[PDB]
Amino acid sequence: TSAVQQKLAALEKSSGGRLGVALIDTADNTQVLYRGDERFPMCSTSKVMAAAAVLKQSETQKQLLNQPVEIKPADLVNYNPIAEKHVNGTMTLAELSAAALQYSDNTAMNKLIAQLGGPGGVTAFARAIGDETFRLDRTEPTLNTAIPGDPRDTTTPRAMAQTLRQLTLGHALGETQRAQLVTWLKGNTTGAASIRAGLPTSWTAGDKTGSGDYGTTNDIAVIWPQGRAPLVLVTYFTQPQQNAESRRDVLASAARIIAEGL
Ligand SMILES: O=C1c2ccccc2C(=O)N1CCc1nnn[nH]1
Repeated sequence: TSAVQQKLAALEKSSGGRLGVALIDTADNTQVLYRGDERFPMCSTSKVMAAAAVLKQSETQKQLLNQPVEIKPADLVNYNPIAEKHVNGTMTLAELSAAALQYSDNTAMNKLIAQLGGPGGVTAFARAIGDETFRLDRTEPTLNTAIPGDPRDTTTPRAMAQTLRQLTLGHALGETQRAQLVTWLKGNTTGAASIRAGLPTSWTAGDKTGSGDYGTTNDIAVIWPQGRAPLVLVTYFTQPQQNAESRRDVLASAARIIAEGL
């Protein structure tokens, strides 16, 4: 047990919930894990895997991101800030990917999942890039039920950090596609209160947040510290009661502990 792990344990104890953290520092490829091999509900952090899977498809179909997808009134789910503007029309796969990643649009995610042949198609892509832990079982919104002990729609912090590293900094995607994913993540609108709130302001980052029942509050980030090689950081958090409040501040606190420990 490390000093950073003990600080994370104290944060967890004061939070009332269960915290999972995985850091990869690409300066030396070392890792800091806290409950790194425990499963957590991914919620909208799973949108990264779906968008990446569509990017991979686009490597053999140059025009795929320009392909239209019909948005019908019946398609709208519980959080559709972009898709609601386009009902009875179409959005391209690029537009859907940007909406899913940067606005956390749940209808957009469902269209990505459908383009991959269902939740299992997203899982298949995870396996193809070496992630043997990730599982997507359901569509939006039920993938956010986040029931304690339920393996559906879960991963571990260790696995998600590795995957995010391979996707954004490694060679899981072609260069153009990797750059597009990074561009999308860096343009996220939802992240200022989560991991990035705990980082020095001079640093830059891209991230994808998630939230669900059981006060589940998540964030996954690729981070460029000032004068340092990039980091990948996953912070997952979930609580014992179904109607628990979101705790983005806990993710910010975890990130600050990690940053102060470098
Ligand atoms: O922001 C929400 C939200 C609020 C209330 C109920 C359900 C949802 C919901 O699904 N999303 C989008 C998903 C999300 N992304 N980052 N945190 N939550």
